[PDB]
Amino acid sequence: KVQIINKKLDLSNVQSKCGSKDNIKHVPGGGSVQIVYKPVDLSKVTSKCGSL
Amino acid sequence: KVQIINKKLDLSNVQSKCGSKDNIKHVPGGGSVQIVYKPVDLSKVTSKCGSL
Amino acid sequence: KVQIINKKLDLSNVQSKCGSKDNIKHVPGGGSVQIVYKPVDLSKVTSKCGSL
Amino acid sequence: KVQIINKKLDLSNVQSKCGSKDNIKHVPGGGSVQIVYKPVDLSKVTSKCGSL
Amino acid sequence: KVQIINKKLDLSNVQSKCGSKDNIKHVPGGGSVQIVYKPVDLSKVTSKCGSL
Repeated sequence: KVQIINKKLDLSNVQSKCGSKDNIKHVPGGGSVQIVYKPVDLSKVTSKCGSL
Repeated sequence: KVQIINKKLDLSNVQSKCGSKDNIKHVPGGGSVQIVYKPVDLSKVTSKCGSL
Repeated sequence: KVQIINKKLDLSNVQSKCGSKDNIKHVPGGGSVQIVYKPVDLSKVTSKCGSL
Repeated sequence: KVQIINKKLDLSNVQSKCGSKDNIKHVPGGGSVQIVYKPVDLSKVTSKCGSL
Repeated sequence: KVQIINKKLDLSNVQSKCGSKDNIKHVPGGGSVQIVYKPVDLSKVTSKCGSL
């Protein structure tokens, strides 16, 4: 049994990474194999700003 | 049994990554194989702003 | 049994990733195989803004 | 049994990704195979704005 | 049984890395194999700013 329950209060993009099981490489006579899976997050918050 | 329940209050794009099972590579005499799956998130929040 | 229930209050595009089962690669004498599935989210929020 | 029930209040495009079962690749003497399925979301919200 | 429950209050993009199981490399007569999965996070917070 797998469930994803996280209590987070953030003024940005939040992500919950839950895979449980992982991947495996076993390609007979394989030439090139690449597995890239990393959740990417990028944000910013602006509160009370007075340039002039 | 797999369920996705996360309590999050965010002024941005939130994502819940729940796969449970993972993928496997086993292509007989495979040449090139690539698996890329990473939830991408990008946002910004603007609250109370006074340039001039 | 698989269900998707997430309580989230966000002023942006929220996504619930629930696959449960994963994909597998096993193409006999396969040349090129590529699997890309990552929910992409991108938004912004504007509240109370005074340029001039 | 699979059901999709998510309680979300958002001023943007929200999507519930529920596949349960995944796809598999097994094309005899396959040349090129590509599977891309990632729900794409993109929006913005404007509340109380005073340029001048 | 694997679950992800973290109580964090942050004005930036927070991520919970929960894989449980890891990946393995075993490609018969494999040429080149690369696995890169590191959640990347990058943000900034602006509160009370007076340039002039």
